[PDB]
Amino acid sequence: TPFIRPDMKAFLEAIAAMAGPTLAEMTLEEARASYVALHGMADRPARELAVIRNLSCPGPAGDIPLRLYDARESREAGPVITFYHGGGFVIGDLDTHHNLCTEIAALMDLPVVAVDYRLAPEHPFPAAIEDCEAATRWVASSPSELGRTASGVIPIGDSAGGNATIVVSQLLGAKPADVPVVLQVPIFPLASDAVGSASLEAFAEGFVLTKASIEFFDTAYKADRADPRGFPILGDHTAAPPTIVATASLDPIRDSGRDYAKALVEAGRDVVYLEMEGVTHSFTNIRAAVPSTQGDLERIIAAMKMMLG
Amino acid sequence: TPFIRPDMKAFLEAIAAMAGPTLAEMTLEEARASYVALHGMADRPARELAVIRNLSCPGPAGDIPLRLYDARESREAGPVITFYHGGGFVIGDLDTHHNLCTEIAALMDLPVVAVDYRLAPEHPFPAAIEDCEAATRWVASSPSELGRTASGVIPIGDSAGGNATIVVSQLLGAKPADVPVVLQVPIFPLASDAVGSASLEAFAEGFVLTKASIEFFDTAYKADRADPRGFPILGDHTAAPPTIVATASLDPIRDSGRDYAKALVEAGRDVVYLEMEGVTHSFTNIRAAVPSTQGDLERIIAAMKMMLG
Amino acid sequence: TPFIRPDMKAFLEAIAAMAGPTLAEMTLEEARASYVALHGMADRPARELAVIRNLSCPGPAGDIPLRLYDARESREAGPVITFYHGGGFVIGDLDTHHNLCTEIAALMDLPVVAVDYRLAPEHPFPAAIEDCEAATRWVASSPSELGRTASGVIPIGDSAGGNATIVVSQLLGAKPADVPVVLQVPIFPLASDAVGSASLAAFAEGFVLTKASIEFFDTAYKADRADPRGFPILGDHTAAPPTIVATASLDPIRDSGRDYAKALVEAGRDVVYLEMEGVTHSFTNIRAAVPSTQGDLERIIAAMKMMLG
Amino acid sequence: TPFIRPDMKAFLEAIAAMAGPTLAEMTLEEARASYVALHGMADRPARELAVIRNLSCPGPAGDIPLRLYDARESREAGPVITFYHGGGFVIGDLDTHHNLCTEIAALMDLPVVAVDYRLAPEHPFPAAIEDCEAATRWVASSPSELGRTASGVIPIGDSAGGNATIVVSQLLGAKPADVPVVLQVPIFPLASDAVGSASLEAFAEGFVLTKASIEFFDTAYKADRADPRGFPILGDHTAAPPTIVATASLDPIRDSGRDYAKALVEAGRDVVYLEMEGVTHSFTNIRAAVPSTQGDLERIIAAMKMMLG
Ligand SMILES: CCCCCC(=O)Oc1ccc([N+](=O)[O-])cc1
Ligand SMILES: CCCCCC(=O)Oc1ccc([N+](=O)[O-])cc1
Ligand SMILES: CCCCCC(=O)Oc1ccc([N+](=O)[O-])cc1
Ligand SMILES: CCCCCC(=O)Oc1ccc([N+](=O)[O-])cc1
Ligand SMILES: O=[N+]([O-])c1ccc(O)cc1
Ligand SMILES: O=[N+]([O-])c1ccc(O)cc1
Ligand SMILES: O=[N+]([O-])c1ccc(O)cc1
Ligand SMILES: CCCCCC(=O)O
Ligand SMILES: CCCCCC(=O)O
Ligand SMILES: CCCCCC(=O)O
Ligand SMILES: CCCCCC(=O)O
Ligand SMILES: CCCCCC(=O)O
Ligand code: NA
Repeated sequence: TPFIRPDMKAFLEAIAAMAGPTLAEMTLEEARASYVALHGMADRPARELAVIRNLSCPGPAGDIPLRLYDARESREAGPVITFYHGGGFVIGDLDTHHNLCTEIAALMDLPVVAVDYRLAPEHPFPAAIEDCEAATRWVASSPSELGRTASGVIPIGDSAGGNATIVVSQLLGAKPADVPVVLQVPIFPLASDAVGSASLEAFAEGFVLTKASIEFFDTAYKADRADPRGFPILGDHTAAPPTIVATASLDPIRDSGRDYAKALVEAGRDVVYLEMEGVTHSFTNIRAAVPSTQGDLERIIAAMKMMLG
Repeated sequence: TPFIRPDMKAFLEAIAAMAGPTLAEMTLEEARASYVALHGMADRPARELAVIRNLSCPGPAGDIPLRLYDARESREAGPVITFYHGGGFVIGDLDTHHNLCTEIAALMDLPVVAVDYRLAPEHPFPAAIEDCEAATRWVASSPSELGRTASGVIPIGDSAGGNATIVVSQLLGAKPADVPVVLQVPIFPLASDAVGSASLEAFAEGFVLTKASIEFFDTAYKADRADPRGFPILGDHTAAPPTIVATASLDPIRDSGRDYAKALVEAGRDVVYLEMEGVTHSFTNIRAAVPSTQGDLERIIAAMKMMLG
Repeated sequence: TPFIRPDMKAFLEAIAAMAGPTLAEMTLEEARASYVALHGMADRPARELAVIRNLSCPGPAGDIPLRLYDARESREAGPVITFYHGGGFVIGDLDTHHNLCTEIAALMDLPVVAVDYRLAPEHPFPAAIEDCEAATRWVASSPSELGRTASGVIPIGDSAGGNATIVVSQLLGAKPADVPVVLQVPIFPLASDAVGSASLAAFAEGFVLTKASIEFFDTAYKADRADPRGFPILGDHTAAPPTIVATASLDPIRDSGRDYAKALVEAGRDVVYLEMEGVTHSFTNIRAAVPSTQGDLERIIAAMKMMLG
Repeated sequence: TPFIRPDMKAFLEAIAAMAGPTLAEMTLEEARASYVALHGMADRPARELAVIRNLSCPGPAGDIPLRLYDARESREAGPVITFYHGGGFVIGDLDTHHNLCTEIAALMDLPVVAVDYRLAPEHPFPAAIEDCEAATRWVASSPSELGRTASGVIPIGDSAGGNATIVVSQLLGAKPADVPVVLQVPIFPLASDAVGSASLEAFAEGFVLTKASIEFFDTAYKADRADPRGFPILGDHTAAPPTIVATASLDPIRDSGRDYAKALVEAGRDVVYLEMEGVTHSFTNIRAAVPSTQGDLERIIAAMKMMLG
């Protein structure tokens, strides 16, 4: 049997005992609220920060809501973290990942701008990507309303947001923003199609993210399987920015993250590959329920500081 | 027209002006002396250290000479770096890599033990591996002659020595020493056979390490292509220790390092892959002639500190 | 302090920073290799020539290897330059001075024959002299193997080779070859014993050639202090051929070359004395690292053309 | 005993057969006239030149007559030769050395300005020197009357004029004129006191210049034996300009020129020493009676061109 940490296993066993409905058995609204409730109980509380401020920027389909997190009211020029939440491009919002954003801002002492991008099925592919790209370009322009100067941007995100991280880095690589992507941090990302992977079959059930849920998100989002904005393993890696790929050993889409890190090495790009042992998908947002996952987040933070120099 | 840093280019132009005999055209003693002279003129001078001491330990063929480097006269238990010099398993000694060892000791603030392993053609494969393994096990046993206690070992080395790094970590993985390998650092290693690789053809001449020298070393050492002690890409990667793989973009054996880091990701192991841009093989020992390579070494140092947490 | 050109000073600072061992502290083959690397890395690249050909002639110990350089594939009878490399009669070979030889051949438009004479300590005094004399007489005989008829010979050489230049001219003056010495060009020669000289004390350290190296060479070669083949200031100067003596103002053996040119004037012989200002011993072979030394060599070339008519 | 060329010997025999009187036996006017007659008969005819023009300049005791020689009516800026005739500071004028001056101007393609300096015993030491210095400074100032621009000056002169050459170079070295002395050419100069020298006794009679005449000149000129303006061997040689010293092997004051060239080498100064074999003092002005002395002058010319670049 696969190795599972004791605190992780207890979390999984409690979820199994609840025996709740699948995403397909719920309404959209019920599914989104269930995710809000999961992270609300499972994650550590928000860090206190000097700045937690709602902003917005123009997008291709209207204003894109943003949330700015900063431990400092006033700071020197530096990189700005641009964050895209997970949820399959169907669920999640600025609140489901709020506490994680405050933690990243507190531990990095950098500003974090989270993106409230358009969700499927109401707005299918490529809506989320268009919004994530637009918001990152806007931050990269050091607009007056941001209140600090960006010398570069750091795309970061979990699951679907790790997909968006890579896609944004590819889009900005092809058509630069006002400053470069200095580092990207895809966290358990979907880079290659998970269908047919060994990890998908091994961890299809019982490891937080299920095969059933992956299928539900895919049907809602309707990403074109040949489009690198849907599956960025298909993109041009030859100028990828410095990268930290974090995966989880029990993740059904673990092998997609392995595939991406291998593609970067094959292209000669600098990459840190961290595969967290004995924890699942979503470990960044269950840090109270599974206290050892705070340590996993902290390893990602230490790698980011090293790769920023 | 691959990218070459200006200071790197100037060094290559001087080597081209020199236009010496090949290694195979020299006597063995001349070939070894020419490597002493190259690193002697090209590398930064030694750091001053509290401790630089010659030791030996028992090996399968007789005593193995060693050299201990430590910035501290007295130090508590901690990891000990075990270093294996490059030179194709044919050339190099404790002096060719002395200055680099003093730099590693100074910048890491950890003890370094360099291994004066037996060389081919006089001692063919697996002599060098036997000696590197034996010395590493000896250091790992916290002998009184060392004057330090090891809580773990950190194998590190450049080119052959990077080959030896991986092989030693595999041998100690299979049959543990008294403490574990807590980190390995293969620097432009030979892991897979370079014959047939795209990098070997692209950088066969004019990039410090030549295809001719690679063939000279191979003929002397006589490693079996099917033996994982000769080509450690063939070994079992499923329990590889935390790894930093450092390569050079102009290295004929660059793709061998790429292959190894890809195999570690494929096996789910934690790895930092750094491919230094615009510099050749041997960048760790040309830090005066090509001043920008000091910064490349400092990037490896920073990755080591991060991976040691 | 003494005048030092800025590019010369930078080279001396680089040598000082390297802080290498003395020749005596190296193995003999490491000492030889350090000199290969010094010239190899500091000198300008070889000129392209129509003819660069290895050959040999008989000598008293066996065959003497030679290298012919000629900008012309075929040429009529004319003077032939016979070149003897520096290195204390201990180090140096055809390759350490190869590029300089191609430059002399190109700029003079005369053939150059360089002599691979036997070295100390393996072959002590007068081995080097026997071989240089024998090769020069052989060239002077217009052998068919050379393919260039000699109407005269031009002995030339740097440091120990400048010693050989003068000794050869004295030996051929006393027992003529088939054609005369029409010009000799001792470049920073050892003519009188440098022990006790003001220049030896003034430039004992930090000026390329060191007092320690002079002593190392003297111990290996074992020249008799009373033998004019060892110290040709002791020889008969009354029929010395037309001479160009070139010295360096920062050379510990500068005063030896001053002594020789003064003895030629005392004897009524025609001599051009050129003391290059602000450069060291070996200036003929560091023409890339210290670009201004190319002009010093060109001044010697101009004096040679004038003295040949 | 000493080597004498056949053409030189016959001229000496003809002088002996004519059996003229000594300078002491003649009247001053007769002595001066015999010198005009000697060079008029013995030297090659004047070259035809575009410019042979009398000039004058201010001096410390009145105006100094000059004669300008130039193959060109109009020329670019360049060095100007400043010539001082021989004659012991007692005899000689602008006409005694006129043909030589036309030859120097024709063969160098440079302007020559000859100085008609004050003569002893009417004007004893240091009169001649004061005028030679003033005229050279005037030329060096590129005065309108000169008709061409001087970028440097070249002092040149035979016997007493070679004395003046060296003294002028020393005085301008200590107190620069408007342009530097770029080259000096003392021709059989009096630099050190000839009294006591081996050459003076060996060639005291029968070699055109006699010990009797040397003494005659000395008594008239009354140079101070301790004054470097009388005997410039006593001056500071450490900044002497590039120098060509020409002597004659049968000259009673040959050793004086040897001494000066040796002093320049001792001081580390660049110098061409040419000792013309088998000819006497005055060889520059007997080029028809002794035809081979034209070739001697032409060697000086060739050295001058080389030393000017
Ligand atoms: C019901 C809670 C599990 C789903 C939430 C989650 O685990 O965040 C994901 C985001 C994107 C993808 N995906 O793109 O497949 C999968 C998972
Ligand atoms: C004189 C050129 C540098 C060659 C020595 C060197 O650069 O260290 C190496 C060690 C091993 C291998 N190899 O295994 O191919 C290549 C290089
Ligand atoms: C490494 C610098 C010393 C290399 C040798 C060299 O500089 O060429 C010489 C040849 C002969 C003598 N000598 O006769 O003493 C000195 C020098
Ligand atoms: C027939 C007269 C002698 C010819 C030589 C001559 O008159 O040229 C000299 C100039 C100066 C000195 N001196 O300074 O001794 C000697 C000789
Ligand atoms: O979801 N759950 O049943 C939970 C909720 C809270 C908790 O502390 C542990 C488990
Ligand atoms: O164990 N816990 O605390 C939990 C458990 C389940 C959950 O959905 C969130 C937190
Ligand atoms: O005065 N002259 O022309 C001469 C003098 C001597 C001589 O042998 C020939 C010619
Ligand atoms: C061009 C080779 C692509 C990657 C091969 C691998 O995944 O091991
Ligand atoms: C194949 C040699 C050129 C380098 C192209 C690459 O980075 O893979
Ligand atoms: C370039 C100077 C001409 C002199 C050529 C010679 O006679 O050797
Ligand atoms: C030529 C006779 C002149 C004598 C000049 C003098 O007494 O100095
Ligand atoms: C450095 C020397 C320049 C001038 C040479 C001389 O004194 O004759
Ligand atoms: Na050789």
